[PDB]
Amino acid sequence: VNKERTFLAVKPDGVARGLVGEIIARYEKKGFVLVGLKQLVPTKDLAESHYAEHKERPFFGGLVSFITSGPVVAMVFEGKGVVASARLMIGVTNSLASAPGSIRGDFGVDVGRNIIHGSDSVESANREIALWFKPEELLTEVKPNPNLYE
Amino acid sequence: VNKERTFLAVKPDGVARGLVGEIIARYEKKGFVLVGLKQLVPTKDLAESHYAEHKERPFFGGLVSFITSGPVVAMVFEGKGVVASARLMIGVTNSLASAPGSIRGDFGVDVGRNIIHGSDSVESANREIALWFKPEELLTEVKPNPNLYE
Amino acid sequence: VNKERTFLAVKPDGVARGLVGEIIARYEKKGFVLVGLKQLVPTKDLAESHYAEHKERPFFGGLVSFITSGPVVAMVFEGKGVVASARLMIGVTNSLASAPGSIRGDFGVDVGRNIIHGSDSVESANREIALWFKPEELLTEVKPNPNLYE
Amino acid sequence: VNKERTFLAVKPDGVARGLVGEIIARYEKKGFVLVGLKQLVPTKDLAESHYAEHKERPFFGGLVSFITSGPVVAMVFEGKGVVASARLMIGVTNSLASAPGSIRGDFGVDVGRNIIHGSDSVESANREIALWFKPEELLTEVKPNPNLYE
Amino acid sequence: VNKERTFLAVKPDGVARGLVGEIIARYEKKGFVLVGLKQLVPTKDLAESHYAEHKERPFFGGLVSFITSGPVVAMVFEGKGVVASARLMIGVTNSLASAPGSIRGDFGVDVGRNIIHGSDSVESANREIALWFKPEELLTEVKPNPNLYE
Amino acid sequence: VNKERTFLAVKPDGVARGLVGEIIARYEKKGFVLVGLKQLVPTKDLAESHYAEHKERPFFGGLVSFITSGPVVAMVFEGKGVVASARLMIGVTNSLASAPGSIRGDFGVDVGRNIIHGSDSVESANREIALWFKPEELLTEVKPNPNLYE
Repeated sequence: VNKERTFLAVKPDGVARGLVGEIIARYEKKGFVLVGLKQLVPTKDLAESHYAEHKERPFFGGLVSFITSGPVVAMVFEGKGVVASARLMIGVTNSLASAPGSIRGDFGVDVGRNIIHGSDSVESANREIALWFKPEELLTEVKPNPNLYE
Repeated sequence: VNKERTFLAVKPDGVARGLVGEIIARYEKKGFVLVGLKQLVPTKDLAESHYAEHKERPFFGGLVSFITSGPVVAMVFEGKGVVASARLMIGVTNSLASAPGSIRGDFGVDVGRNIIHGSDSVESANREIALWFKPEELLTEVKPNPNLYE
Repeated sequence: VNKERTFLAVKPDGVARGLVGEIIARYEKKGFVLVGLKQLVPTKDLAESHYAEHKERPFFGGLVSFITSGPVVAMVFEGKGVVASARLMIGVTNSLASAPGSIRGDFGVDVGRNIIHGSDSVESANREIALWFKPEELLTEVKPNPNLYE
Repeated sequence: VNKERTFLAVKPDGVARGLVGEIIARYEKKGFVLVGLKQLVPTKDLAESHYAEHKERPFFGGLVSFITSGPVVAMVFEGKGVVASARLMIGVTNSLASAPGSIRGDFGVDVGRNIIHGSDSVESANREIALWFKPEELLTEVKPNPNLYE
Repeated sequence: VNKERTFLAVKPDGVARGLVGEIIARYEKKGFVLVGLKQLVPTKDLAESHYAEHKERPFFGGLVSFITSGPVVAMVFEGKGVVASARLMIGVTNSLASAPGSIRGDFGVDVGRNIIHGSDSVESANREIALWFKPEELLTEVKPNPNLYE
Repeated sequence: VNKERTFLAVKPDGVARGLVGEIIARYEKKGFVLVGLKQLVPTKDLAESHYAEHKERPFFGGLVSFITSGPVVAMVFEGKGVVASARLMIGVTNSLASAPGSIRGDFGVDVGRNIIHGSDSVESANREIALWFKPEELLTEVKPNPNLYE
């Protein structure tokens, strides 16, 4: 169903390298509808909440430090298989091995600084969406382009 | 001084035609720093507040109706002469006469549906900025690219 | 009214320099609806018909020779003030003085080889449209994006 | 040999979403020479002819309905291994799984509405070319850029 | 005549902001032929030689300091009225007032840091060309695209 | 380590088809720092030196002939895993099979004329770098964007 939403965050390096317009534009071209969008500086607890899955790991500290070291542009897109696609569009973990055409393959070069975040599954998606956005901030009446779906 | 901020809003047609990424990207290229960003559906009073200057006019009703007829992506950019430039980048009132290269000249075709809004002066800028964004939502520590200014 | 159509032809140099996709795309972005499109090699009489206005001139011969020296991609776009805009988008006669952002200013460099043709007035438009296209070849039910016009 | 031609059609959604210029431009960049180009609304029999291979299938009806539900921009490109490449450029059947960089991966999101058609083999290519274009409509003297081939 | 050459230098900010590919590409699109290209860090005397015209001025010191504060990508393009056009493409002195579409209007924001240099006249052009490049470094057999000139 | 450099050369067809700006720009986006850049016409011995690895082969003659048949824009980029990435960005040997998004997949169509050269390994990289550039021509103080690496 085309009511699937995912959560993506242009991390501090993406924002600070001026990649915001490029990234949103890529998903708008693909056809996905922007449902929520806000630039914010993540707070310690939000970051720790977001990188929960790694809190038992050594490199969790970094995660959190960075994500809160500067503004992040958070957004939620909706469309058929959006969670799946978005990842495809974003690339692999290591920017260097991400293929040309993908967000990280085109602009990425490190793994720590890999510009963007995308929920890895529909489950992490709904956890992430609700975690960063208040229901108030999300669109309801989406209504996607009718030339997009059969 | 490069602490000048302006207010721009991608109106409903711009957002609905997928022009969001293009527009933000244009200002990021130019060098301006994104200080505030949020997609929202304007409310009657906010719209009436925003199109105040025309409330005594007949065509004020339209203004308000439209601006609230769909999501709008509001944003505030900061940089040297940002208010002046942004307008230059956006084009004239009539999209048709806006020159190629400008936002409205490239994508615009009507005047009513002219994709974007930009504060017309630094005064309307500060009124508009504070009107659409809560201080909480705006960056403080801007820190612009050092290759931008002498 | 937004039922105005104009006639544009990517001349042989434009086609041969691979400018076809760029040009059509520019008008599609602007919002104009493609009503007729066909690649053809103009014939002597069609060319002489098209450059009629100059048949009494010395440099009419050239005009005709060139326009028929290779394939030309002819097309008709429709939209509010399309005839006016299209010219604005295309640039001036001398490519060199056409401004950056315009078709000829971006890719043009000579005046003889100035990539594209655009009807100069709505009158020459209807003469040109009917001259290059058979009514069969033109769309009827245009139906332009509703986010384009108020 | 570089006299290989393929047939591609920007279906109704591609045309109606303004993807025409983008698509032609992509093949012009790659180096392929545009041999035939025309926008037309396919007719029932032409569509049924084109989707012949599926006439015994249930979902043949859809195929035909759609392809004729709006204008289609048909074109024929020629170049070394054009049939093979074009497909590579266009993407897989499911837009969602088409990779970033490909036509369907960049702009596609459904499978039914997958923007473009490309002959699947050189055989279907020649059947498709001759089916949509009259020999009159196709270039003869192609003459491709000499910096393209050894 | 189309044997006119001009001299352009992407100053340190342009190079350091990653504008090199964009700028060269813009002139290649326009049709001009790249005759000389080299990245170098200007030396005091070369810079003082280049900003000679201002040596009697107070702000000559800055000029020189900057131009040598980092690598510069120097290049010479040739084409009909190249000196005139290039300037048109580059924009005015103040990036902020340069129009959208122009190099400085699109990416520029200060006047001191205005990304690029272009000879202001054909005279300063030949002085600048010979000053930064050794004849060895410049192409001789230019041979421009035949679809560029009548 | 991010002090890895590779050597790339836009061969004669790439340069002559106006692909120079596009290619440099792609690597600048990815984040790599331009360390050396110069347009030159390779000489017989330099070409024979460069295509040494094939001198015992029949098709070595071609290699050499071509590479010296016109100007080549040589350059050296530096960054984390630059040698690996650059190849990924450039594509496979056969342009036709290179994937969309890659340099050769987007603009390439033959194998002989495949636009660009990239050192195939870090070893061939250092041999190639030193072979085409004099140490004088290469940057020392690279200093890459701090938003690129962790």
